Amino acid sequence: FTLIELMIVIAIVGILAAVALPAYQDYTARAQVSEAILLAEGQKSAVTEYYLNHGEWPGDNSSAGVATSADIKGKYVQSVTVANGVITAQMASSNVNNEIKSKKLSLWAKRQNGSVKWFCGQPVTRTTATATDVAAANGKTDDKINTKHLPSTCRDDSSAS
Amino acid sequence: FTLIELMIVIAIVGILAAVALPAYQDYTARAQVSEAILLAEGQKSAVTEYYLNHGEWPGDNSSAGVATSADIKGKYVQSVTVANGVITAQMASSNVNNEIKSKKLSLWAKRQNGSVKWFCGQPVTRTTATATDVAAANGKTDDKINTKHLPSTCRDDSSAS
Amino acid sequence: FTLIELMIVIAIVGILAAVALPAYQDYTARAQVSEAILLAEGQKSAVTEYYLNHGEWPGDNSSAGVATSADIKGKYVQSVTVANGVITAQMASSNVNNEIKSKKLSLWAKRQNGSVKWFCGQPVTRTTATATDVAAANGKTDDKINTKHLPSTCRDDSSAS
Amino acid sequence: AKRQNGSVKWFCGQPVTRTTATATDVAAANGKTDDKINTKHLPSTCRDDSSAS
Repeated sequence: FTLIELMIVIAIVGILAAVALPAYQDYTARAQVSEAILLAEGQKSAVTEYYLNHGEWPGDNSSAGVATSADIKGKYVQSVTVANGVITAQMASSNVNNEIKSKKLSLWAKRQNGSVKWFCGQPVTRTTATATDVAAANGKTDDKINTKHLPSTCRDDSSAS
Repeated sequence: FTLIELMIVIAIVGILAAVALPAYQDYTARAQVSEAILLAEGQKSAVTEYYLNHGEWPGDNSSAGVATSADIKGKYVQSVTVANGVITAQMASSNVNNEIKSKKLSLWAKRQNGSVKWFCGQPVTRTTATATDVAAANGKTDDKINTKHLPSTCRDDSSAS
Repeated sequence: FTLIELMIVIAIVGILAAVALPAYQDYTARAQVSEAILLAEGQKSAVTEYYLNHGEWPGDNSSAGVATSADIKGKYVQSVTVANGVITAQMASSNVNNEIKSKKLSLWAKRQNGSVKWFCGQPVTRTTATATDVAAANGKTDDKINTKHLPSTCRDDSSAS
Repeated sequence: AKRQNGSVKWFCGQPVTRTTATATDVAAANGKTDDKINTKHLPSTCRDDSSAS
């Protein structure tokens, strides 16, 4: 009945190759998400510049005069969009974490002691291109990204100022 | 004849210490391969810069003006080479997975909605330094690396655009 | 005299619960050792940075300006030290493999076609903070770790370049 | 920033203060090093003292 001991070793192996893997489709997502974060970053400039020139954020890419929603893109990026200076990009719809598939988070800068502070966080939009305060246009959170599937920092709401 | 039961336990041990180890020379390879992936990454910059400055990729390291094939190297890297902006490095010829011994995969960026998208995948080369489209110069697949012995992502062909 | 057959089964059990366990205090060691390997890894950065900034490795943690010998530590780590850019940590002195108890191995990077190549291997030290070549300061091999009690790779001597 | 062959050279480093607004030489007003930042927790370069000139 070392066989048991064997079948034990079998048994413990039996229930050892199942459900012993947390959150990795969760984890890949973050980077897979974060890949999307990497792109619209540059848009912030003319967005600022537009705000810099004018004092008002650009209502969008085109207000800024820059690459629109369906513009600048690639892997994990099926849109890149500005909203009254609030910039946003979307996850791809495949080869992703099945979860984060096609998700976004906005990028909104509200004026500081310094110039302004952006925010890597939830899909939101600025009340006006003129304003700095932005609105949590949540898109029923689909594009919104799990703060879990987000890293610790990039967990911002429109409220972020 | 617990002896049988014994010799059984022997027998099951008999055919238990043979062929019960899949794919690990396969697995080490991936990292051993992936080690090689880690290096030519930096070359992408001047490659881009060359493409950035010019609008044309650098025909190679030297076109870019950067570390040639037999340049930047070390463990698991017995070459690091650019091909019309398409960059490639080779596995070592020892202390490796006997399989992946001396193998490569190219690195080719083709222009995006964004700037451009590289590709970790098979040894290939760009049609022209001017171009973005690259050619699956396969080297009879020796340097080409097993998509199995590659991780899931780094499975790209010249076609990757 | 099935009793013999019994006492046989007894007898074969008699000399079956003794000396039939190789090298496991040897094996735990490796990981128990390798635990120590896990830590000083981060030190390599400023070490590099010091070498990166200066062109010379940091004579130590303090030359680099980083966590000294008795600094960064924990389980299986009763020291973590840099030596002219050559970094080293020691095994604990208890709850270990009684063998590997309080043992080390250095970490020395010598300049490449690429930048440089480190080495997980024996306690050694770099001739100069300026240099790359390192000296097999062996400490009478106590801190030096059994290549057996080391895994296959992490078997490097100062000579490793 | 303390005046150079060129104009002047700044220094990313420890909380310090210049002896005078007129001067260039600065004083290592250290604030008991709390605000002062660990050269470890600093990168390699930004490791400057008032002495930095």
